[PDB]
Amino acid sequence: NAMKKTLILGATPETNRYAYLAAERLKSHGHEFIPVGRKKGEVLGKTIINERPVIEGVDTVTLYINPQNQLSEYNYILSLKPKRVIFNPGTENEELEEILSENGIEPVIGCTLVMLSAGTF
Repeated sequence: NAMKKTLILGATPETNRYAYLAAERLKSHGHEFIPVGRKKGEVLGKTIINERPVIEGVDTVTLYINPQNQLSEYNYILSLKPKRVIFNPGTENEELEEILSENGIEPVIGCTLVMLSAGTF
């Protein structure tokens, strides 16, 4: 499948964390990744964006923040108007899924890593 501009929400420099693993797989697959979150640092050469700039052309938001922490991000996710939002394990949030799909954004429950391997990313 095609290259997709992918924003990682919950990006972290900690190499054992799934948001880091995702950046590595996205990158090695050739997707442009954009690291956004509250943690300070750099992920594979990119400063993690600690503000919330409205970046144009995001295809996929891939979520690595827990449902409690998502509350403060709903309107930001909406303002990005992505084609798809991925709920990785432990981020599932039925309210946010409905709000997305209501607004014509496809919620997808799966693991970004599995999806890249399976060919369904």
